[PDB]
Amino acid sequence: MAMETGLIFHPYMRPGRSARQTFDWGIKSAVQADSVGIDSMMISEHASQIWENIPNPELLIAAAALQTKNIKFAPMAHLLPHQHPAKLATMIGWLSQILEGRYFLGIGAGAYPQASYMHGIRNATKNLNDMVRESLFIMEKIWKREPFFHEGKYWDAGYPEELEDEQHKLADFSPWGGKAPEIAVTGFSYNSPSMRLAGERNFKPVSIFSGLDALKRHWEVYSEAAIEAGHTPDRSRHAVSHTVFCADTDKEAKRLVMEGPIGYCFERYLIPIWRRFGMMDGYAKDAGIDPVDADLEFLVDNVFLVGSPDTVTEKINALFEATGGWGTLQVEAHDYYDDPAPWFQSLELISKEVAPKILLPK
Amino acid sequence: MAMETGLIFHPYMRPGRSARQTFDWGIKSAVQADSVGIDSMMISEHASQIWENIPNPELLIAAAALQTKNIKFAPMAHLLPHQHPAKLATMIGWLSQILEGRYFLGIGAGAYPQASYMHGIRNAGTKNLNDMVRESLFIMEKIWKREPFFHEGKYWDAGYPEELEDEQHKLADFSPWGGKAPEIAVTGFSYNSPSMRLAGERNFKPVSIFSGLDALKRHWEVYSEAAIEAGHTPDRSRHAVSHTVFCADTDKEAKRLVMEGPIGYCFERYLIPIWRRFGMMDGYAKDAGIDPVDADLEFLVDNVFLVGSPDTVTEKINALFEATGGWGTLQVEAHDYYDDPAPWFQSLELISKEVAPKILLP
Ligand SMILES: Cc1cc2nc3c(=O)[nH]c(=O)nc-3n(C[C@H](O)[C@H](O)[C@H](O)COP(=O)(O)O)c2cc1C
Ligand SMILES: Cc1cc2nc3c(=O)[nH]c(=O)nc-3n(C[C@H](O)[C@H](O)[C@H](O)COP(=O)(O)O)c2cc1C
Repeated sequence: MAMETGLIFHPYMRPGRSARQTFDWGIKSAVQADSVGIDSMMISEHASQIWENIPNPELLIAAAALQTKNIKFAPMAHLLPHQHPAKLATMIGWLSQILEGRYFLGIGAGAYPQASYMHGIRNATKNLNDMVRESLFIMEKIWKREPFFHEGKYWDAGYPEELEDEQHKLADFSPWGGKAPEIAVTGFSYNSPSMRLAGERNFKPVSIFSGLDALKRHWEVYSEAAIEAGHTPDRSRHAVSHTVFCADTDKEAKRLVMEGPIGYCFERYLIPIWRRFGMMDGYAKDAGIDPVDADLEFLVDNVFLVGSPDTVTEKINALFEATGGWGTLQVEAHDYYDDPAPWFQSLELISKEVAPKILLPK
Repeated sequence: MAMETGLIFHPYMRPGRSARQTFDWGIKSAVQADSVGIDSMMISEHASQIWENIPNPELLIAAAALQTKNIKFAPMAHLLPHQHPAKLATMIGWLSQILEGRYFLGIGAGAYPQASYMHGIRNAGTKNLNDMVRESLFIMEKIWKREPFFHEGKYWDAGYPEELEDEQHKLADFSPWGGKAPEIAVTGFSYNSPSMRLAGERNFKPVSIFSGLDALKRHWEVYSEAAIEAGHTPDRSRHAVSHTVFCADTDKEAKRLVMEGPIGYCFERYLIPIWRRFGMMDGYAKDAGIDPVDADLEFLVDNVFLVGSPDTVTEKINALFEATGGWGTLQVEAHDYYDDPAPWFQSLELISKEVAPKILLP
């Protein structure tokens, strides 16, 4: 029935944050989210960025695994071109086992050429999408634990035969229940190749909210690819990422956003980038304004899901009418490490008072 | 000063233990060792083994990081041929940062062909594992330095990018704590150890598995000669030596707890048949004047293992020190006491607080 609440931890940590502080904020976020019934926590991967400063989401997932009871974790995404697929497959399976299946897997190519370069991919010639395909092909076969060898374009890998007593046969690091984890992919462009791939393979679709047109287009491409490949598209699997903040009143919610960590990140970091690459055009069209006038207050008033629980509940209901809805509201985590209380109260309000009222039509 | 106490967590988990139980035991082990002043915890890496069932020691280190105050962690060892070196270098630096330098790095080739095969290396003991170790380390040290390069190697492509042409837009810094390579360790097992020679040449930390008096002395001979020849001053206090060690109130109950507990079980079921098949108890047999064919559990408990009361163990260590010159860290092998850890925890407290402080290094 009800739309779930999720957390996406990019993260967006203020420049100057230490690794220990970031890791601490991640574990506290996992524990708090689990405590208020948030369904899932996605954790991103970057080796070359300042704000998005987690190069190994699996370390955080592992650190929070036995400190949580119900929440599911997902790297979003492991960048398949950057790792040996056998090493990655084994880790994925083992971590899935540790979590007793409270796990799913995000895969991706990587959008940052500086980081592609570090991992030996120049002019991001090798093809990152082909690397993704070959890695996944390999990992799926390692999880099956049937012998094979593969001399690939990008990697060599295999699964060995047993040597000629339980203690002497091969380890079993297949994911929980002995099968592949549920796999997810994120889409950003309007006509998303990733959405197409996901429908084709029956993967979990993940969108970053960039306007009504793009959201509709993502589900259009995904469902048609799915039905064509013989799958039944399920809206409840669709996760959509939003900037969301809740407080007792609209006035306090807007103020806390405008004056705190969220407004600070947008003003200092995200807006200049989004403006330079015209990424607020979908927002501008939706609201009828000119992209040149897309500022923090415009976003807070027309884009972000900000207000009292009632105001936020209404805004989500509106989007649902316009789009058809989605399965998980994936709340973007911001740097409240120094001021946890209003952020935790906000998440608690979303998970317990907002999301349960939002019902899926499909 | 005093000889330090260390823990080595291979692990040796009874066949049938789940990934969750293994992970839980590792974290509980790290916390308890920290609480009784154990200096370091080494965690091994295997993808194909049953008893030694941790394919990603860094996950356990990360999970124990914020739960401990003083203990230092090391993967022992990361198998360099199995990972992209840029991905591995980045993880090592970030984890070193999270731990605020309570970290050091074991590297190795890998001694299990079934696991080598998984990672694309056929006919392991064609690609050369030691050459793979060299190229990986060459790359990782340059990534930690954060100076631009690109390397087109025999086994990997990797590099470090130039900054693009505001702090928030500069490259991330995932260099290890203090901006320098971590201290690097290698383990030796064979009599005339190439690993001991390499460690000497490069001023790495030597780690030996105790296999008899002659090998222990040969290890230090090979290491020191390589060290002096390369122009370093060999330091015995950096030498770590792994022993099977159990302490109790009296010699009688210490022996009984070993014979009748997890340690005796692992040795009887798993280790002894292997060691006997590959003549690995010949050094022990030579030492005690018996024939290898007569090496069984009780022989090991009586003449090899460091077992008894605090005084008996202290005297046994002194005899070894007089015979070999000694070592800096007594690396205690962790066994599967997850079901009933009280006598194991007490033993570790006795070793760390009552035994080791009395052993000084000449
Ligand atoms: C604001 C923003 C956030 C993003 N977050 C993620 C993320 O969390 N995980 C991820 O794998 N990719 C992320 N991306 C990159 C896109 O998901 C990537 O381009 C996509 O996988 C490929 O898009 P397409 O196939 O729709 O062209 C993000 C991009 C933007 C602009
Ligand atoms: C009982 C036993 C325990 C071992 N434990 C470890 C270990 O904890 N870490 C490791 O890197 N290698 C371990 N090894 C493998 C040896 O370290 C390996 O032979 C060595 O790295 C290469 O030795 P050499 O260069 O002297 O031939 C172990 C081997 C045996 C037989």
